Amino acid sequence: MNHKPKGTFKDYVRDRADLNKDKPVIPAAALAGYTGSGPIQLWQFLLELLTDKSCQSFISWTGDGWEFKLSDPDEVARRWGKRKNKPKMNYEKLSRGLRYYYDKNIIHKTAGKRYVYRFVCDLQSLLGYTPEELHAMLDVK
Amino acid sequence: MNHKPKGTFKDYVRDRADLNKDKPVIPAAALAGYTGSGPIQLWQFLLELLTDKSCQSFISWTGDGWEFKLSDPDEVARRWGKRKNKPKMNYEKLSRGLRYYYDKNIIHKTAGKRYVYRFVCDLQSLLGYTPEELHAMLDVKPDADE
Repeated sequence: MNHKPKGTFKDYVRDRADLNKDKPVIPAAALAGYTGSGPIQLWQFLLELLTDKSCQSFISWTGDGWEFKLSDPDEVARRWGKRKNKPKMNYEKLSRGLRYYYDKNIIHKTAGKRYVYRFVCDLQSLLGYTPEELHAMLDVK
Repeated sequence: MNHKPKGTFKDYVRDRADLNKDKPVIPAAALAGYTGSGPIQLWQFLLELLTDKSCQSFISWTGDGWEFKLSDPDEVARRWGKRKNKPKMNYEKLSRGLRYYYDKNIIHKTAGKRYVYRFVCDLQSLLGYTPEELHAMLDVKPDADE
């Protein structure tokens, strides 16, 4: 409905694409649609970030199966808040959300480490991808 | 976390792709991010549907500039409701949202027709696409001459 001194939407999309954004292997919205889970849930959002090459500086696979690390916990929480429109979201609430998945055997925390968790549900059968395959697509060593 | 008797997520994505779904030229979420509108707005959602090849059976460009038509008003409303978690969304409520855009000069309704509207804001400068370019990309067949 209006233009800025510099940069159209086409430019915006191209610039983000060049930064490897907007192409997660496992988009949360699509995954929620596939499972009919309704509104996006935290574990699905984490999978989207983990399969989005542009997010590797703040959340990444460790290379061991479905183990991952929140390199920058605050940034993960900020993005979750933005996606769900929850401005009060912070690491505190994020971590509580992660601990909630323990009992449900969806995500577990790695002992002896900090900020390292692991999906423990059968994502291979759900997604159709092995961790090794995703690591390869995302250049994880 | 679990498997269904048929089809993994990878298969689900592939099958939707073969139906020309999930690749709108103008994704609403992206446009909201670009414009800094926060939540998706109805006008942005309509642009998404209009640039999504798989939605042409219920909403499409007429071929006249930024004019479009709702072939299935309820389906447009149903999808809008799903995107905003408003299950009661119907054309009655959607049209109320469309009339709102009138005085805002965002979308006007074509006189003489019932389900035909037209974006009247400068989308060329905003999007970086001319209507002809988008029509070409979406294989649009105008209703006027054809």
